[PDB]
Amino acid sequence: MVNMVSNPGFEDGLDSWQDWQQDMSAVPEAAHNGALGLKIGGGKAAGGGQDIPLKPNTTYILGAWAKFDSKPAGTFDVVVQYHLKDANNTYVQHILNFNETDWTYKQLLFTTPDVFGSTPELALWKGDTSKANLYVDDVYLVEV
Ligand SMILES: OC[C@H]1O[C@@H](O[C@H]2[C@H](O)[C@H](O)[C@H](O[C@H]3[C@H](O)[C@H](O)[C@H](O[C@H]4[C@H](O)[C@H](O)[C@H](O[C@H]5[C@H](O)[C@H](O)[C@@H](O)O[C@@H]5CO)O[C@@H]4CO)O[C@@H]3CO)O[C@@H]2CO)[C@@H](O)[C@@H](O)[C@@H]1O
Ligand SMILES: [Ca+2]
Repeated sequence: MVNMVSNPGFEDGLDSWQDWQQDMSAVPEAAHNGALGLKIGGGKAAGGGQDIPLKPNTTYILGAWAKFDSKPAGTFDVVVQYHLKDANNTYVQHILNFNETDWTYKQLLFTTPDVFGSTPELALWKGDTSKANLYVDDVYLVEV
């Protein structure tokens, strides 16, 4: 069994993760497992992610642990996103939504198309604009 996500538990800090809004830190307060987790700071929409080459016609599971440290207004989303390879490059997003203030695990299943329009991206997107900080850890993307 292989997790496609690089540094999936943030145990190597922010290695392999893009920081899009300069609002990410690998800290112990955000750890669900191991010593570190990802904190996305509250107050503005922010996130990060990584490119993950996926196999065509393949079924995957996407899962993650998350919690906000205070009640949020919006959500924190764990997303696999890519274009289909057709005349339109239709955009598809497989989305997990979190708004819980206790550590919560969520997972989904998806099957990739025969051809990709773009390289799949794993996005950790804290669209919430409340003061709440977001903790995320142990992100899984696994072929089943
Ligand atoms: O900033 C410099 C770097 O930017 C990089 O590009 C980033 C960009 O900055 C931004 O962070 C962007 O963030 C997007 C997320 O990646 C993701 O695609 C997200 O998708 C959202 C939808 O927008 C929408 O909100 C959707 O709502 C759903 C709910 O989730 C739910 O299902 C239900 O309520 O229905 C709703 C729809 O009605 O949720 C999606 C999942 O979160 O949108 C974000 C934009 O707001 O990501 C870019 C990377 O992809 C790079 O360009 C980099 O090079 C720069 O350095
Ligand atoms: Ca961890």
